[PDB]
Formats: sequence, structure tokens, C-alpha cells
Amino acid sequence: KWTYFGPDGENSWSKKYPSCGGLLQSPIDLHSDILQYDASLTPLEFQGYNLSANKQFLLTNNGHSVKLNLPSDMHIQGLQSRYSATQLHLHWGNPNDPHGSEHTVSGQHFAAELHIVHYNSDLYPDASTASNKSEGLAVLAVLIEMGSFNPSYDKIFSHLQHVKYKGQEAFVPGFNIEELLPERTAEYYRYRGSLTTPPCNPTVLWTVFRNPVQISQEQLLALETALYCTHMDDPSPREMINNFRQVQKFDERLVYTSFS
Amino acid sequence: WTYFGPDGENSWSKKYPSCGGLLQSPIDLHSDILQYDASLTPLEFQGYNLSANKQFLLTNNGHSVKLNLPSDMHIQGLQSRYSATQLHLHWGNPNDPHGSEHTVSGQHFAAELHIVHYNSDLYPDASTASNKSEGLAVLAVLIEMGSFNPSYDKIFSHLQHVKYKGQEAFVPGFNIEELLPERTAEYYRYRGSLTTPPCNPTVLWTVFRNPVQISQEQLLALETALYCTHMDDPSPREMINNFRQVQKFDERLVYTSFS
Ligand SMILES: CC(=O)Nc1nnc(S(N)(=O)=O)s1
Ligand SMILES: CC(=O)Nc1nnc(S(N)(=O)=O)s1
Ligand SMILES: [Zn+2]
Ligand SMILES: [Zn+2]
Repeated sequence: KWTYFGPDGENSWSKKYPSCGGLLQSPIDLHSDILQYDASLTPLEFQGYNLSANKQFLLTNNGHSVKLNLPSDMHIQGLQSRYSATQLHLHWGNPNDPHGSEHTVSGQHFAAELHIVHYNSDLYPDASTASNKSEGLAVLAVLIEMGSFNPSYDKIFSHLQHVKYKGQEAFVPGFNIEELLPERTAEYYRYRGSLTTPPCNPTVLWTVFRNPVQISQEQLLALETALYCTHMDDPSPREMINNFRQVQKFDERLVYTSFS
Repeated sequence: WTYFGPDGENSWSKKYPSCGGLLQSPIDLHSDILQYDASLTPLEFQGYNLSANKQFLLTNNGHSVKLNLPSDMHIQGLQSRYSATQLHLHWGNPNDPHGSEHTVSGQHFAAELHIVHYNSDLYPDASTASNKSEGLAVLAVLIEMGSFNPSYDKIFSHLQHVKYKGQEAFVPGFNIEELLPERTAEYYRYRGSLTTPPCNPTVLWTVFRNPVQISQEQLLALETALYCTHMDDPSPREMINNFRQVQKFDERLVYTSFS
């Protein structure tokens, strides 16, 4: 068992999960000294992202975040291999410190961060098998900041009060996932990293979009207050907050950008 | 332990339990956790003008370069008297010269100086005080690249003498107060820990608000003059990026002596 605070917190993950203390760890801070423009970084193509409204997708509180299961028919085109979706989830802070993104830019956190996880379907049958193997995963990261109300993100957030406790699930009708992506997706940061949660396998090709999306103060507060990492029948509930990993050392390396 | 590799910071907790415990330092000094406190009056640095006729030990311990300080120098202004034991530094590398431990509004500084003191009213020495309540007080000075600093050079000029792990050299006494920034009355104050194993949560931190400046040449010397390996080692390793990543610090338990 692992957590984001306490005895089983991130500084202790390496005890049970060796890779968490290994190489190519994520997340990292994106700042000028280690950024480099690469004109070869072309735009990714998002296929099958417009999920059928006649299909239902499982939303689950897994005790670490709120996740939405995604179908393998939606995928990313533009990488060396085809990567098919498996799930999306988020990371956030808390009402008193609403800056819980995992990746930071010039030392600055964003309010939250969305991760759309994909696995190499050309080499592996599923995300489980691909997770601990070479070039097994590709994650898209969307930085989130407080601003205007976001109807698209609310297609997920409107169900939060129904997955308040660990293990609980709800069904979300399909909608266009591309609606969760920011403007100018052609502009992004790219680097080889790891899962930001145990086992921390260094098998993730990260793509962090340059521009953030906005959600309202109310939407952000709901995300920061509606969930608990404990079961509903728990006499001592524990709020699911600050579920992001601290940035990791990033030395002798460069993060390449598709923008100058 | 080291600052990189299997024995790196994410693995410190395997051998040193407190590194995975509470009140860990360093932290990001940002508005969300700050709180102005008028009770935080100016500290007085006594006995800091070390006799130029006396020599003080400079040592490369494989983790940093440290200078031993006499117990007669101490901080005045805190509840108990804290006597000095040593000072040392933390820095980054030439390609990414941002190796301070603490950050301000998410920003790292080029380097950071720590002047370590122990509670001499409660404990007999630094070693005994290290893992006990109210045992330590560290003064942190943020360092950025700028104009040449003659005072810091009183230390840097001796770096080649302690180039390798285990090496020692003598440094004539000078006024340590010269290493402090302007307006020392302005600082951040919080209860934290040692930033290296055993990471004991016994440190009262005082991070001065304003940074000092050292020249690009001084910073480069610091980033390239030392090795964490012994003299003539078959695989020499440069001493760089010897700082710990910032730790989560939830509650607004960081106080400032300024508004
Ligand atoms: C989806 C899956 O199999 N697990 C993951 N664990 N952490 C992930 S993250 N935060 O790096 O995107 S994805
Ligand atoms: C002084 C001493 O014996 N050890 C120290 N270890 N870490 C220290 S720090 N980086 O928190 O100031 S001081
Ligand atoms: Zn994630
Ligand atoms: Zn130190």
C-alpha cells in the first residue's frame, strides 16, 4: 500500500517499488535551461476520441485519484508505434493550496493536471502487460488552471458526488475526449519518463501540452473536496487531496519542445 | 548515501527513517503557506568576527565543502542560545546553475549557504543535539549570480585545497557576518529538518529573504572545483547537484518577519 502523505508517502515508495528510486523519473520541472526546440516534433493525431454517447464508460474512485476507463479503439497517431487509450485521471492540490499539477513550468504549479494514458498496442495486448516494458506507455498531460467554466470537463465532474469514496463507480456517457485538450495541441513538451505513481516504471513517453485549459473556481473546488481515499463505511474518512508527486531531479538531459 | 543513484534521495528512507517522516526540508517558500509575524525580531550574530590569527578547518566530506566553526559564535534573539558548529554549501551544475535547496515562489537560486548551530543551552554539543527537541537552528543564505563577492572568496579561494573527498585545509578567520545578505531582519521562519540523512525533524530554519551575489566565475569555480571521489580515483565524480528536492509542506506554518 502507498499514499501521498505519511509513512507510506512518496519518500518511502522506493522501499517497496525499486523503480521509484531509479532512472527516468517523472514528473519534472520544465524550465529554459533544460528545454530545446526540435522542429522534427510533428502534431499528434487523436483518433477515435469522439466516444459514442450511446456507450457508457466506467468512472472509478480507486483511492488514489478518480479515473475514467477508455476504449482501446481511441488512439494516438504520430508516434513510432500506435498507442491505444486505457484510462484518464487527474492530480490536484487542496482548497488552501490549489496548485496540484505534477509537472511544473518555470517552477510554477498549475491548479491540476489531466493524464490520458495509452499503451503500445502494436507490441502489447493491454496496458497491464505494457506498463513494465520498453516503450510500453504514452501519456498525454493537460495542465489545468482556474478560469472560465468548462462544460467539457464537467461531463466528468458532474459525476464526482457519485464516486466520493474508494471503490465506488459511476457511468459516464461517451463524449468527445478531444474537448479536454487545450488550444494548439501541436505545441508540447516531450521527454522519456515514468509513471508518477508506484511502481514508477520508466516506460512512459510523456507529452505535456504547452497551453493549459481552464475550469471554474467551483469546478476546481469540487475536484478538491468531493473525493475521499477511504471507503464510505469508514469511521475516520480521509480526504483525497494533494495527490501529486514532487518534481524529480532532471540532470544531463533535455526536454524537447515542438515550439520555439 | 548520495544525491544520485540507488542511494539517491528517493532511497534515503530505506536506511534513514526520518527522511521519510514528517517536517522534512527544504520547502518552497510561497504565499500559500506564509504568515507575517511581528514577534520575529532581528537576530544578533555574536562572535562571528573570527580571529584572523586563528585557523579554521575546511573539509570536503564527499557531500559538500564545510568549514568548522567555534562554539563561541552564536545566535542571539531566539528562545535559547544556539552555538555554531559548521557552515557548508549546496549547488547545481554549469548547464543548469540553480542548486539552492529552498525555493521562493517556485524559483531556485544558484546556490545556498547553511550556517549550522545547536542548542547549547539544552545540549552539550551538536552531535547530541541533532536528534533532540529544539536541537538545531540553521541560517540559510540564498545565492544568485551577480557581482564578485570578496567575502565569499575568503572561502572559495581555498577550494582547490579540498578538491577531493576527505581532504582538509585551513582558512584564516574572517567575519562570517560578511556572508549574510542585506536586511537580515527580513527572513522566513519555520520548523523543519536536516536536508541530508538522518533528516532529523529538529531544525528551526531561518531563510533570509534577500539573496547575496557571487560572480559567474565564483559560481563556476564552486560547480567545477570539487569531486565527491577520493584523490586519483579511477572513476572521478564531480560534486554537483548536491541539494535535496523541495518537500511538500501543507499547512501555513511558514512565518515571515516582513509583510
Ligand atoms: C494507467 C496505469 O496503468 N497506471 C498509471 N499509474 N500512474 C500513471 S501516471 N500518473 O503516470 O499517468 S498511469
Ligand atoms: C551539521 C551536521 O553535522 N549535519 C548537517 N546535515 N545536514 C545539514 S543541513 N543541510 O540541514 O544544514 S547540517
Ligand atoms: Zn497521472
Ligand atoms: Zn545544508
